[PDB]
Amino acid sequence: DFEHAISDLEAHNQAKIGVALVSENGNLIQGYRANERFAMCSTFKLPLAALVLSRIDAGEENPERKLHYDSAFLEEYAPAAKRYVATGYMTVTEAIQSALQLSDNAAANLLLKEVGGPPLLTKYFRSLGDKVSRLDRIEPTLNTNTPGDERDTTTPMSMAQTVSKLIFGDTLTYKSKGQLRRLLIGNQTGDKTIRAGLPDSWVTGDKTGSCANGGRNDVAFFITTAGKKYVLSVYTNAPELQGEERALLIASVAKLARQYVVH
Ligand SMILES: *C(=O)[C@](NC(=O)[C@H](C(=O)O)c1ccc(O)cc1)(OC)[C@@H]1N=C(C(=O)O)C(=C)CO1
Ligand code: NA
Repeated sequence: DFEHAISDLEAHNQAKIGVALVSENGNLIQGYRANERFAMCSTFKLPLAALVLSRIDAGEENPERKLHYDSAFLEEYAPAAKRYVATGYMTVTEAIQSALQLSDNAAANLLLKEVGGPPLLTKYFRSLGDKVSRLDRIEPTLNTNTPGDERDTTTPMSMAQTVSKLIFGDTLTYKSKGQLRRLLIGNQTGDKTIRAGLPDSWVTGDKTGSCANGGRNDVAFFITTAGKKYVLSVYTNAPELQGEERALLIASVAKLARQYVVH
């Protein structure tokens, strides 16, 4: 049974694991600590991108608008922004790509600025019927992952449901939805996490994150060979494991959850 299997992973690895597998319409299929709070860390970038795209859908933003910045805007982890800084800008489109596929923190901060900041991301979550997820800080302080702290948190179920809405629901235009899906499929940081626990024949897109205090997270959508559509969130705090082992833990959790998909 699922509860036993995750419980053992937790004991053997000295780790805290939260999981939610939801259907295309957002119903919970299987979960473990599904309603408990975990820090989003980079996983917030997925709904951040969707907010930007929905502003584009509304004619409130242009995908080729230039977002200007200088060296003082850079962060420790900003590999695309470090590349473009001499030109003085990244387009909205380049920023969306970079934030999602490379987890670039300067790109993410540019997009937070464009959308009106953490409160307006929080308002977006509420507009989607997510009454739990919230953003309070920007990069890189949003990743502190202090025990008990509610700032910059979600729950496995709330994020899974939110992502199911963005990817499979009709909040976004067909155009924007397709762009978001394809960017996530092409994520460069998720090859050893949830996707590693799923059959290679399934279509998979995802957004990963790492936090202080050993946080390591992934949320993925997938489409099986039978065309059935799911979202899986996996949020972990495993301070006693090494880096690659945190990834293997997530992939092991995905391989367990996968058994609750029909086919
Ligand atoms: C998002 O999770 C990620 N990390 C951070 O924003 C944060 C920081 O830049 O201080 C951080 C970095 C390294 C850590 O070990 C812990 C926290 O965004 C840059 C980044 N995202 C990843 C991802 O797969 O998406 C990473 C592997 C590294 O964390
Ligand atoms: Na795979």
